[PDB]
Amino acid sequence: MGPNPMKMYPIEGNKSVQFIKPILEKLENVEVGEYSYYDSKNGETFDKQILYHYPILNDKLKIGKFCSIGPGVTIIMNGANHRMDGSTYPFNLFGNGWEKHMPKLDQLPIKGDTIIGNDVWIGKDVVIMPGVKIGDGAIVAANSVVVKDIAPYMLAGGNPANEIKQRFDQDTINQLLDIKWWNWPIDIINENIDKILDNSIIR
Amino acid sequence: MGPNPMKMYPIEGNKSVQFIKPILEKLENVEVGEYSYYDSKNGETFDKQILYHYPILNDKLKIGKFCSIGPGVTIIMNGANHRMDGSTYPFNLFGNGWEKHMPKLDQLPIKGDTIIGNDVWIGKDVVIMPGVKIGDGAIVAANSVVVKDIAPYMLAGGNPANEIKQRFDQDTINQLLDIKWWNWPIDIINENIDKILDNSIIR
Amino acid sequence: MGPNPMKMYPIEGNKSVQFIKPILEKLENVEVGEYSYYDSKNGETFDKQILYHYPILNDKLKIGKFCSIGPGVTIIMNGANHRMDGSTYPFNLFGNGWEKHMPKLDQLPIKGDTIIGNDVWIGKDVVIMPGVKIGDGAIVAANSVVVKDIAPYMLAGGNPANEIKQRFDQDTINQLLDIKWWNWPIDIINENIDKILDNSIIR
Ligand SMILES: Cc1cc(C(=O)N/N=C\c2cc(Cl)cc(Cl)c2O)c2cc(Br)ccc2n1
Ligand SMILES: Cc1cc(C(=O)N/N=C\c2cc(Cl)cc(Cl)c2O)c2cc(Br)ccc2n1
Ligand SMILES: Cc1cc(C(=O)N/N=C\c2cc(Cl)cc(Cl)c2O)c2cc(Br)ccc2n1
Repeated sequence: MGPNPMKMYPIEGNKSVQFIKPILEKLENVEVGEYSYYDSKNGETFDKQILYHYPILNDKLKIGKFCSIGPGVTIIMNGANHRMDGSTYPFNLFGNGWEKHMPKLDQLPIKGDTIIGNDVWIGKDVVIMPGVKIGDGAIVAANSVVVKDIAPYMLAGGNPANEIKQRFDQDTINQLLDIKWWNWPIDIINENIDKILDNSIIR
Repeated sequence: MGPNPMKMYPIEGNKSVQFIKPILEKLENVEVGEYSYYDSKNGETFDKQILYHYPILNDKLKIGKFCSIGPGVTIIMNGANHRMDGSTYPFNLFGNGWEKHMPKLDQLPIKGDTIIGNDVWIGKDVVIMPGVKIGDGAIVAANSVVVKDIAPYMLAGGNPANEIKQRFDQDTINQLLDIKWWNWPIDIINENIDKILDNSIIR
Repeated sequence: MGPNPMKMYPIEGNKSVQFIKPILEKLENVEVGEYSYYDSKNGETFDKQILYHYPILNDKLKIGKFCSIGPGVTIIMNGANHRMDGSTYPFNLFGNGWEKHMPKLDQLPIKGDTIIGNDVWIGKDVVIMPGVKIGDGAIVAANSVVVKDIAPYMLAGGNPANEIKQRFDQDTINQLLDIKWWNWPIDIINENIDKILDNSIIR
């Protein structure tokens, strides 16, 4: 039947392998699919890897199901954005009168929501920058800095990350995107893991 | 009027936000402008972020005023350069007779001084390599590795960093570079911060 | 006659500078040349910097002689590769019945061996990804992520790392590749260090 997606540590006695959804459920403006996991670098929990995510800015983080998130991956939300229609210097931060120059919410750049799809593998130490969408089945190389969208079933890498090549032929990608195995009843997934693992699920 | 730029920790209760000028006061061959700050990640002080800066090589670091330096930024001076007209292997390091092959001063590459302008925002974890000049008003993306110069009021990013686009039109940039608001006494700046923040200062 | 290549710490009183060969000699499927050294970041030993190297995968790591490996360099062997003929999701990791879906050895991607040549300088915090070959006399810039081969006597840099330019003219490179000074008797090396350092060995 497989592991329990509501355990933060699905494997008894193992504090490195973590299910993301139950860890992040307390968080506003975050949605995470079942079974998506974090492979911890030093025992740290995955909530510590999500940076500058402030409810006031109303940006959303969404992660699909069956993702593999490598150790040290960080997700950067919009909270560190500076005002930039003029000086980026945050006079307001320093007070003694300068707090009158606090930016209005509509003066702060918002890059958008961050959306990671289903069955996505994010390599070790990748930085996901604000407003990025990563398509189902993508693979992001270790140490990438993702600043723009990545299409489904692409291998991508670098800083700035770029799409390197499609993982499979277009027909295969099309069929995978249509069938969406990640959305099947879990008992049906279980019956078909071998075929999900070798792509024969589309045959 | 804002805080005193000579105060190491200008935000009350906060021992992470640091004015860099008073933090770096003890260091030779370092010139730093007022109001420029370091957004410490863990309370570490910005002097620990300046690497391989050795008086004998006589390279200089200069940082302008009103810069925003994100957490983890490192500035690499010339002290880790290897000799490269032949083997890069530093035989001299090992002593035991090999110290006679110490490079003479004019045998070591010096990439130049490092000069960061005024009103520059440098994102989290950026690495500034030896000899680079970054123009007034530039913005460097988080996780960039800056190996060549960045022109004024450019957005730049990547590893190696490249200019992405101009922040403002050329005429606006030209006017900002003429007016140099950062050089005004703070009691004059204080009367104009809103115009500095929205670029109408040029009018 | 120079330092002792069998000392882990060849410099008395110094626990940072390390000779790599004696440290790694205990390791299966690793070969390292004499005098190649690691410039430790926090006192960590260089064995800690070789990641995911498992004898069962039978990938090999080779490093030549007289290499300079900067602080924080990591070498990534093949052991963290996900199966990717279909889903990259490691169902088997989680037990609870999914353990039956363990990948066969022949289902795990193998990028190849990692081979670093002689007289190679790898800069601070470089990541060497699986399967990469780096030719004799190459220089890899700090913070590079090396994903493909680097030719001999190339300057290379970036993420992904690309060749920037040849260090010397082609004839000089070919002469150095023929001479192989790193393979000379140690007494002959000692007689000629200044010429190895200024490249006049080619004459
Ligand atoms: C065997 C193989 C080949 C590749 C592959 O063909 N990579 N090609 C180029 C490449 C480019 C970057 Cl910017 C980074 C990495 Cl690690 C690459 O391998 C691969 C790519 C990712 Br992304 C993840 C796993 C991979 N495995
Ligand atoms: C809304 C916005 C857009 C941009 C923008 O148009 N970025 N364009 C590309 C881009 C390129 C890299 Cl190499 C890295 C990042 Cl983070 C980018 O956003 C932006 C760039 C930086 Br530098 C800093 C803040 C920014 N904010
Ligand atoms: C004086 C000098 C110039 C160079 C040089 O001409 N570099 N050119 C470009 C460059 C490109 C990347 Cl992607 C990274 C760095 Cl640090 C570079 O210097 C140099 C390059 C490496 Br690699 C190592 C040491 C170097 N030293």
